[PDB]
Amino acid sequence: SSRVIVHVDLDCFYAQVEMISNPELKDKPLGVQQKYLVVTCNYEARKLGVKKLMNVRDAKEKCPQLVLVNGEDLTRYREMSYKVTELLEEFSPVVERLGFDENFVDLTEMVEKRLQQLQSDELSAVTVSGHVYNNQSINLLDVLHIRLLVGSQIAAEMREAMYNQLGLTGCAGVASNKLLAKLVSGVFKPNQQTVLLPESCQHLIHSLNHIKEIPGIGYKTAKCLEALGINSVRDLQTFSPKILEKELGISVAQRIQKLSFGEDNSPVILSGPPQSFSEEDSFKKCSSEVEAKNKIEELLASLLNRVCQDGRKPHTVRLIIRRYGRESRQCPIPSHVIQKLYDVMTPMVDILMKLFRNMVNVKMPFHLTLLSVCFCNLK
DNA sequence: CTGGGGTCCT
DNA sequence: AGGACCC
Ligand SMILES: Nc1ccn([C@H]2C[C@H](O)[C@@H](COP(=O)(O)NP(=O)(O)OP(=O)(O)O)O2)c(=O)n1
Ligand SMILES: [Mn+2]
Ligand SMILES: [Mn+2]
Ligand SMILES: [Mn+2]
Repeated sequence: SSRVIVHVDLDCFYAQVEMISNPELKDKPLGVQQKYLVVTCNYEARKLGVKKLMNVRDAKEKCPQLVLVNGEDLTRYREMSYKVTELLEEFSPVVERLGFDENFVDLTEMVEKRLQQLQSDELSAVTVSGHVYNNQSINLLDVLHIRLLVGSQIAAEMREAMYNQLGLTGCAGVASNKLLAKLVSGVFKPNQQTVLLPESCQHLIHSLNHIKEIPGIGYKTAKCLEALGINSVRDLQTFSPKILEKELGISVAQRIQKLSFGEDNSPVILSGPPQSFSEEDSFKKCSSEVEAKNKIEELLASLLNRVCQDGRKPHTVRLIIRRYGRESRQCPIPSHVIQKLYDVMTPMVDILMKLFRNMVNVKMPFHLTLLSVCFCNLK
């Protein structure tokens, strides 16, 4: 029943891409800016006190010589993201993406194949690659330890191929489920890997200082838990199941409590091709609808290129706005438009404008801060 | 001085 | 259509 899972997370991903493009940025402290947000920075900048998701002005205040590069266009990072996923799919076909810079891979089948090839003399020769969490002792007669060590070897080969083939460094964690692999992948950063033997699971889980650090417990759930006197992992572990269900629902309650024990039965799912393609534009003000129409047309031009590139056709379109708290309207895409994928621009513009005005009233003044377009329902 | 994306559930 | 979650 026991699995071997790996989780790979990339070092300062966006910054890493920018440093690959312009090597002049390699040794200077580097931040990647999106409007007023330094969304990540390289490790030289983190030495100087820059943190991820800092304000531009807090960033330059803590580090005035910070070099900033614009990262509002995700094209190059998206390309790199999928190159990493495809490389990992060479190892095992079933690879789960999380965001742009993280992948899970279920190594179980691979581990077993490698050990079936091994003879009894060399089971004694199996060595860890990288760090062992909590420097736990390895017991070579424990088959779980052996399997996780082989998993750590496969993780090292993976990171070495990402570097040799794509020039990318990242951290990996090897553990027995997705949650533990993802928690352990970050223990030694950057560009290192860690493996978690079962006896250390509780240690890893209690090393966290608040429940929001558990993937699956977000802003709102954390708030509700804090209103219940639950702040530590052990608080959640020892809390009443029944009160928890009543407060958050049965699924949320049971899942997050199991998580608080380090238990996670969820499988590694094949992410495959994207389920949707969207673009966003943020701004201080949009009040003229011919302006709004310009913004929109700008968005769609790029999305039409990308949709064409993938070679599938979307069967739904959505328009999203935020007023001076987000709202959307969607509709199907007419079949002749779909088959045309010819001037597909103009019809799509008219459709999206009709949705626009369904949501906002021009006859009245309006203040719009975010305008976004999503193409989903691909086939 | 709070981006620009994604997933699945309800 | 919105909401929760992830990065
Ligand atoms: N809220 C967020 C989180 C991440 N990102 C982008 C920028 C990051 O470089 C990239 C990966 O996210 P991340 O792993 O959380 N941080 P990053 O990889 O930059 O640094 P590490 O701490 O992982 O080395 O996604 C974002 O644009 N908005
Ligand atoms: Mn990440
Ligand atoms: Mn990362
Ligand atoms: Mn969380």
